[PDB]
Amino acid sequence: VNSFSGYLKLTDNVYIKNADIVEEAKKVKPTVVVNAANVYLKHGGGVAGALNKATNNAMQVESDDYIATNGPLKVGGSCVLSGHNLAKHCLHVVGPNVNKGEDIQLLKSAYENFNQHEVLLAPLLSAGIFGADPIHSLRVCVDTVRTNVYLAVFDKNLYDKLVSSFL
Ligand SMILES: O=C1CCc2cc(C(=O)N3C[C@H](C(=O)O)CCC34CCCC4)c(F)cc2N1
Repeated sequence: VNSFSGYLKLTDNVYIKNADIVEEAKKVKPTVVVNAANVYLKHGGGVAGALNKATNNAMQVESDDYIATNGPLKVGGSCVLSGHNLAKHCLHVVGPNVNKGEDIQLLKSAYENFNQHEVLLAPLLSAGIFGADPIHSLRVCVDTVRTNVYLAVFDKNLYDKLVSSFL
């Protein structure tokens, strides 16, 4: 039993809700919140910009130190950093950005990072400003993640389409 509330159950391990991931994280304080990161951990917009804003830019400060030490992530890769005031940890995961021409096949590799964590609060990878089809992202999520994932979908119209079209 966990403290996630109001989710629709899609499969044995995947749950979904129309919610602002920032507000969800502040309420639940999950062990892991997933950020929709880029390889530079530049959290300018989308989910990343919103999460970073909620940390008062502390996420960005920590991220800049990480990159200065380690260099960029790989598309499809991840790193674990602090969750600041939002969660114990933030798993920064880089899905392919279609508006940069990146290979959508890397979306499965991106979701594989979730399997290293028993429970996660997460957005749909490569959705929103990353330009992929969110219906496809949900399919890859369900077919790749085996741990317990609670998906927050900001857009109510998109949430209803994802539920109604889910096979
Ligand atoms: O107030 C807020 C704060 C957080 C927020 C995030 C996004 C966003 O970039 N999203 C979420 C979007 C959804 O779940 O509808 C699906 C696509 C992604 C998730 C990961 C890739 C991009 C947005 F469009 C609006 C907001 N509004």
